Amino acid sequence: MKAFILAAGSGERLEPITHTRPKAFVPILSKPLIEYQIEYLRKCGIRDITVIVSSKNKEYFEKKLKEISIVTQKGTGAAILSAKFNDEALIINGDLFFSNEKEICNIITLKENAIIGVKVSNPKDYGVLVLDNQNNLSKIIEKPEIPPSNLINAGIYKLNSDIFTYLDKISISERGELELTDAINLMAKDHRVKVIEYEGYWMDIGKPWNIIDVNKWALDNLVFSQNLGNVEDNVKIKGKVIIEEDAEIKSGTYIEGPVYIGKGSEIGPNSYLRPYTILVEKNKIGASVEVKESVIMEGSKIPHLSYVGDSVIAEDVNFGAGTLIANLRFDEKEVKVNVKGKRISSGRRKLGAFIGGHVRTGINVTILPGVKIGAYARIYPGAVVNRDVGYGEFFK
Amino acid sequence: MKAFILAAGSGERLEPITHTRPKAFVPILSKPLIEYQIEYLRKCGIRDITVIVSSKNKEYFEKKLKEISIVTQKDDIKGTGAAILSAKFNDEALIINGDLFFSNEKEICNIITLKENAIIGVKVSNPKDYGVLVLDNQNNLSKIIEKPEIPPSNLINAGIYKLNSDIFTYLDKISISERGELELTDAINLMAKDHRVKVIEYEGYWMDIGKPWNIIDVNKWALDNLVFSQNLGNVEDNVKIKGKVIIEEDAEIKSGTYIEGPVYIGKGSEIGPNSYLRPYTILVEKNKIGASVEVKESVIMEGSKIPHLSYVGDSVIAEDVNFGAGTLIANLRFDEKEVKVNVKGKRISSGRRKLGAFIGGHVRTGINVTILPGVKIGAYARIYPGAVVNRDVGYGEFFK
Amino acid sequence: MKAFILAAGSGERLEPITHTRPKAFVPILSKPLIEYQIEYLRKCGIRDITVIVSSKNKEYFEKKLKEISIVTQKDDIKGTGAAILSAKFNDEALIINGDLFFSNEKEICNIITLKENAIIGVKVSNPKDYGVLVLDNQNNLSKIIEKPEIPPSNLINAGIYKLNSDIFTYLDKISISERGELELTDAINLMAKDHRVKVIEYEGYWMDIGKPWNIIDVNKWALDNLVFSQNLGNVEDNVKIKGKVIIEEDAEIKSGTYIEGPVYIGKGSEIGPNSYLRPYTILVEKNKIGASVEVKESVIMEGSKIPHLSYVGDSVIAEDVNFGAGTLIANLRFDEKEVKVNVKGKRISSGRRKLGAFIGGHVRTGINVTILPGVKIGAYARIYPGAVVNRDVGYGEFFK
Repeated sequence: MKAFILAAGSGERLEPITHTRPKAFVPILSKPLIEYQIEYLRKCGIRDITVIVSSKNKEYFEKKLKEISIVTQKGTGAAILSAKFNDEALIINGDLFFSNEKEICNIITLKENAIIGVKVSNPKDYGVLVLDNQNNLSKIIEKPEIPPSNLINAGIYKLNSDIFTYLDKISISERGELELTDAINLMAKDHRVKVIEYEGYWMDIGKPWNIIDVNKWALDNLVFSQNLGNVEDNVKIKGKVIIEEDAEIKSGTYIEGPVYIGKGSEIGPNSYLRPYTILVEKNKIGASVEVKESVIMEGSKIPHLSYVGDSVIAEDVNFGAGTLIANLRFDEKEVKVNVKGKRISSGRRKLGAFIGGHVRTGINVTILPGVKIGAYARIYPGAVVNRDVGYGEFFK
Repeated sequence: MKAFILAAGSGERLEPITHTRPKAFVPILSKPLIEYQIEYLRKCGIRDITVIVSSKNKEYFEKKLKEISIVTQKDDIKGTGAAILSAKFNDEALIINGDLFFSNEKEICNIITLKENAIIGVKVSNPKDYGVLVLDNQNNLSKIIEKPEIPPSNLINAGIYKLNSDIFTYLDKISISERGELELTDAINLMAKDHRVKVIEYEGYWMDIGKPWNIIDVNKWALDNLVFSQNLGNVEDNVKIKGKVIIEEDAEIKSGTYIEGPVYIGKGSEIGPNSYLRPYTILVEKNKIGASVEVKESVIMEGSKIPHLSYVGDSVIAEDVNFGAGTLIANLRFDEKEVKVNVKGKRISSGRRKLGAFIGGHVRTGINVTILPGVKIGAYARIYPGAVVNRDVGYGEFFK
Repeated sequence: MKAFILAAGSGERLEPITHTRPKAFVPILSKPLIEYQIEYLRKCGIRDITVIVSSKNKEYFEKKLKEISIVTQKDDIKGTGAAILSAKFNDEALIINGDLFFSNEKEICNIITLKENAIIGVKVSNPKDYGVLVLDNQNNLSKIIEKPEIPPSNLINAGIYKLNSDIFTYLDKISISERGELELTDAINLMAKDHRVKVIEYEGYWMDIGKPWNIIDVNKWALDNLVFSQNLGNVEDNVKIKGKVIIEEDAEIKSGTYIEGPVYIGKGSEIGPNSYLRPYTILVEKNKIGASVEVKESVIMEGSKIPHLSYVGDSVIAEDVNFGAGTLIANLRFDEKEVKVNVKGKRISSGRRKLGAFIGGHVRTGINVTILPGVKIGAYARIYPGAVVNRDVGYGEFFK
């Protein structure tokens, strides 16, 4: 079976993380999203895997990925136009994290066309599956204002080469787009499209807080207590902690699991790591530094007198002493974030900041809830960051 | 003996604490001021205790007090004279001011056995601020001089009386009052002309809770004198405890916490890791004190949380307060002189070289807030991240 | 042999440290610079030592120094030539610049046995900033070129001379006038034409204390080379000590403190709980370092206190300083280039990528103060709570 990972979006909704990396390389603990997808495909015996990517990202993917074909897109309909297969293929959206491979292993043994459905609490935001009374696909309704069902399109398809025929027929939509689901809808009129319901953990990494979501799940479900580092005396560890090689934890550090401490990290003295602290790799967490429910990416340093809660901090970031993130509004309502120029609810009462790569903060910087700081920004000592900060912006 | 507690003042001097509670319910360790008063009255065998309160506070007192009569000051005159106008007794009663904390009950037990009228006197260092007792040469009361500019004596009116129903006769003589005030002491002065008013001098600890810093005063004394080392909580390893520490039930103290007594840790509190509790830290109940948080000589009331990277010194923080990370209180002027506080619109000295802030109930501070010495923050205020609070903040004010 | 220490400069380049002390009394660990110089002279058998000082500093020197002659630079002419005009000797004398720290005494012990005039040369990496020695082909002194734009050599004038009374004759021949002062080296240049001036090259550690960062330089060297692990204080349990730590008498170190040597903890200091002392922390005497306070590569002078929630890196803090809670020093520029400092009104490079602040005596910072890299704060300054100190602050200035 050939497999195609569709990873050709701009990743705009995931800014500022995607200022410096494609969505497919967002870390989940110590490894990129796309390595999970590949690994799970391979458990099903699939060997021939291709990723479809944008022109601008091709080189990044080639650097990172060894024995995987990388093809540039020449929407999801547009992406599969660059998929070269004769009979049938497995197609997965590249923004998905999924815990289970067996549904995929099943669907690649079917002769018929098939898709995966999953139940979500917000079907409004997705393609909703309407089933006929043999429980095969009737149609996919993109983002219905009144959703007839909880069952959505999971973004996992086993499609026959007949899909190209249906792709050629499509013009549409009212939202000014081609799609992939439009072609499936035409296919379902003439063919029986099976729907396999998916019961495991499923998340699309659409918005920056979803990085926290999947990292928490991974930490809860995919790893187990380990210590390959050096823990000094007077370190207190409760619950599940993963300590990778070369990580150093100094006296007075206090850890309430679950916590992930990546390779080469340097912690303490007198640090406090709270549940769902994910330190991806080579992180510096220093004295009187407290971290909670945050993803802190490769090489980033929080050396002195700082609190990082409910945040995503990208790679190579440095926080001057006394940089603080606010994670709660005064009125305790859900924290709003600007995502592609729309102000939307994160769904979280507690939410900190999203900080791009190579950011530097001066000493005594104050960051407000839900704020995005673009890659390469500088925040000047003492500043109150009360809005989004642009790529490379020097905030004074 | 009937007893009356006079608790019908506005409590304005005690703002912002009294924005959300009557003075009688100011905590002293884990219990309100009035419960001490009631408990000490009961040690003398008194059972019939009434509290006289304002109309607006009646419901609050009823909620809080079980087997105590609550009577409203049947308006509409202010002062202690007006308050005892609602006290219903036939012959004699024990009367105490509801702003007082007193360590000793035995002077009270004595005075309720006397047939004569009697009052308690106590020696203070600042008699200028009080009613001074002038004694005749049989050491009975001559007169009470309210706030004399040149005080003839250290002996003041302690606000504890055993008075006969004749006081009502003298109260009726006293001229009300464009200002709508009636002072009980004016009636006692008329009574002392015609009767022998005995004066029992009180040698124990006595304090009135007049200004917000007096909340620290009495809490300190209580911690020093009324409670003893106890641990009903859960103390992790690598907790360092020196001197006297009271840990109530369900309190959790995490590793790295360092405690220099005397310290009171109220029920359900959550401390540490890596907290520092200095002498005269009083955590009333269900308090959160987190990592890199230091507290010294402060009263932190019910449910209040100081979760990260903060220093709280010489302060009173009321109920349900939340300090954003990095909120700091200044407690010392650069010139090291006494810290001044605005009390009923007058700028006065606290009498303290070290004094922090007084924070009302339900306040929220943003991250990185800076609060200056002697500042009052009204209940329900919100302080915006990074603000420098260099003046008093109003009730419900959003300070930016 | 008579010896003269020339300590009569204004010390302006070392402001703000020299706002309250002469350069001679800058501490190196627990003792002033000049006590090292005296001690090393005495290892050579020298007993008759005189210090030449300014009129304004005479009394300070007399208070501090016991059995040492103190002479004021009479002449109101500035420079080293002017200074030795007040040196009274008949035949020969050892002359040392009072800004020098030197590890070795044996070069001095040799040079005082020579009949000829002699000077000490040392190799430095920045000869541009000093008098460069040009040697003749017998390796004697040809001439000293003050601050040559193109330096012909690494060998500079170390500021250590054994000169004969003939130097006064050459001093009388030389100009002034008065930018533009009387330089001792100009007289040595005339002397070298008529006499053989020997040059002994110095291979040990040599530093002049010219700019405020040099206080860090020499303290680091002293800590690395002159002292060894010791504990005369009281260390509580759960203190972690790595590498070399000197703890002087009466110092107290509280639980949770973490120390990465080398570190000097001076007498009577009070550390912790939960403090972090990083390499090259020098706490000269009676210092307070409190909870959640981190120090690295800094010299903190007598009686100075950093009690809460502060980071002090790559800094010099003078005597009797108090940092309000949450005072932070920045020690790195965003562009990672060398930190610049204003020194006598010229903006120059410190030569350091990491450099914090230089803080004068008796400074007080309010809570939550932010100090930028390379900033100087004059003695007696006050910094208002929440201020961002982004320029130099004057002597006694109230920065708001």
